[PDB]
Amino acid sequence: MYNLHREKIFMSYNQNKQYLEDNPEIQEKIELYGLNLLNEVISDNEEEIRADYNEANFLHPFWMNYPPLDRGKMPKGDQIPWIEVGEKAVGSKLTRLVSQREDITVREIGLPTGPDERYLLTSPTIYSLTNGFTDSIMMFVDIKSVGPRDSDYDLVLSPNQVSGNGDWAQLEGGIQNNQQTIQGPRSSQIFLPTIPPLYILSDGTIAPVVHLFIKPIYAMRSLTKGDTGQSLYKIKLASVPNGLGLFCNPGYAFDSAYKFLFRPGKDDRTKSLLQKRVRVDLRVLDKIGPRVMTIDMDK
Amino acid sequence: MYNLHREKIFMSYNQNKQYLEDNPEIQEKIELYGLNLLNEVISDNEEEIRADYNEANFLHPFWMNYPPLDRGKMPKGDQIPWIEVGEKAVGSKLTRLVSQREDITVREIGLPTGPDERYLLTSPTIYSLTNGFTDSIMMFVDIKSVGPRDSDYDLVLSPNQVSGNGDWAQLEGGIQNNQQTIQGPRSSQIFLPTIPPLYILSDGTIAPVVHLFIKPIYAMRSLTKGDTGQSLYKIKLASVPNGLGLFCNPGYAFDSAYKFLFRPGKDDRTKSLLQKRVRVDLRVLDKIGPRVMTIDMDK
DNA sequence: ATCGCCTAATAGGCGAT
DNA sequence: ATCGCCTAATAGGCGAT
Ligand SMILES: [Ca+2]
Ligand SMILES: [Ca+2]
Ligand SMILES: [Ca+2]
Ligand SMILES: [Ca+2]
Ligand SMILES: [Ca+2]
Ligand SMILES: [Ca+2]
Ligand SMILES: [Ca+2]
Ligand SMILES: [Ca+2]
Repeated sequence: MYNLHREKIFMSYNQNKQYLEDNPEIQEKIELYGLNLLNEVISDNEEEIRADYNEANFLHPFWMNYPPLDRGKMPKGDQIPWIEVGEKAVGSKLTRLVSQREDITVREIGLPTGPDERYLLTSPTIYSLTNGFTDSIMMFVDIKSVGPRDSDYDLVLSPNQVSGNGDWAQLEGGIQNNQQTIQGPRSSQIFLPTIPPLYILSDGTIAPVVHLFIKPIYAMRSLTKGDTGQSLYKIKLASVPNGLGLFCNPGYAFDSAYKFLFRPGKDDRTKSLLQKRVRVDLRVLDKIGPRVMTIDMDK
Repeated sequence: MYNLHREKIFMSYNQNKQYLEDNPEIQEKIELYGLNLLNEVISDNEEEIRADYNEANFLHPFWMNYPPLDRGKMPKGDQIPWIEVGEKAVGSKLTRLVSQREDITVREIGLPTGPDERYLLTSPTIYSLTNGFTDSIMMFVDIKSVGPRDSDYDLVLSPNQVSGNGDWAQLEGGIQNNQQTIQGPRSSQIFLPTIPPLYILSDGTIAPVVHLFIKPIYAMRSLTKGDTGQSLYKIKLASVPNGLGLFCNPGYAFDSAYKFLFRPGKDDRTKSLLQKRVRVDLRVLDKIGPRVMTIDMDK
């Protein structure tokens, strides 16, 4: 199966990736389109999102005796691992609501690695936006929840959540991304993205990758004497440029105007030097364009 | 938030769980309804499921240099960890298709633990089926993929994927399941389900839990000289009774007619004695009713 | 057939500096 | 503020018996 459509994918990928790389504005258009599409959907279904999210706390009796156990160094002991509440009540719910949009068609293309949510989003809006280049994009959305004890202004991303330059030299070969040296104010690390900047499906469909991050932020009610629960406080939305934009054109990752866009992640010295996660600073990403947004969900 | 609707949930849960327990046929009806609903949907969208699944192999060049690394004891070295392909192309796709059914409404109720897919499925069909008892159920669906080198006739389930008796003695307390001693032909282990047999939402909604397992089975093409890829071969569907049916009425877990329905799982002697996974033998589960089905997807 | 040996990959709370 | 210390929970391939 590996070789059946390989030549056609190879030829199309290389011709199309060059075009994308030389015309960064097209990718930026569809990336902002994806971002604003999530913002719209969260806005149009705010009560539902908050209700199904916060419902986890009301269902407390059903899981109180079997909560996810604490993990990490020195847990304070008053928080409940809230990872899956944001993943389902926010992340999965959004995937369904996006597909219910009148003009949008969703296709779950099989891939062995990647973010929480992945799907080919096809729509006539993308066709005009890209002036006929394509009518589809590969949505790569990952939910990153935090409480009042972690930073609400960063993103810690795994290699499988970032795309690179994706050179594909020879046919019998494949896409390869260059290692990147992340230099922060005090430390540095290597970061190697594993995702290609775009995909070409076996039927010739051109699917530039659009990386979106949804960051639900909960409040710890217990921080207030005798109150209980971890309620939906806000949701940050962030668009991270695909690999061509980050490392090729306009090369945001190397622009002095945006120093420390990337910084060392949370992986410890026991992790493989090539699988370490990287941080993206939302305060800097906020300067390269209308890439970040905050929605108040505490109402 | 923990106490705001607690009394109402408590009162309703206990009255409703007693009714469910004493009328096992209602739960069996909705459980078989959920099973047959997935069978219908897989059947009505077979080309799409197989196409988006198998597409992962055609996209080989895009991930060949960054495949999920091998894990476990003595990997042969010719297989690619295929976990996420089945999760998305089959599991996530089904959740969307079920919600697109005319008469079905889906709600992603937040929960901190549980299976791959979870959602409140509401429909008038459930209302007549349960003769007015309720119009909703909590779908608990987990995707379990296997290749030609693991058994296509079992399921290895985590505590968070099985419900128990769910006694809830006192209000300020919560649901609790009894530990179960799993006795297999050569070994034995404890198994402690963490999920309640039903949920009551803060608005009084009665949501009996319906546990469904989707088992995509891929073929290893490479097992045939020079061919490549891991293609969709079959999909097994299995309905596992909720906790009331397993351990209370009719108590399938303790019925001599179904010896070894459950058996020790895959967790090693280094795992907490209370978090060990348990196996469910599909060949036995197949005897307690029309709980198991096989769909040929290799066409 | 039984069953458990064995490890990749994801996640974010929280302290140390 | 920076950044990495630290561990729960999920998963199924495959050998050992
Ligand atoms: Ca605690
Ligand atoms: Ca639509
Ligand atoms: Ca994830
Ligand atoms: Ca995530
Ligand atoms: Ca290999
Ligand atoms: Ca519907
Ligand atoms: Ca899972
Ligand atoms: Ca699963």
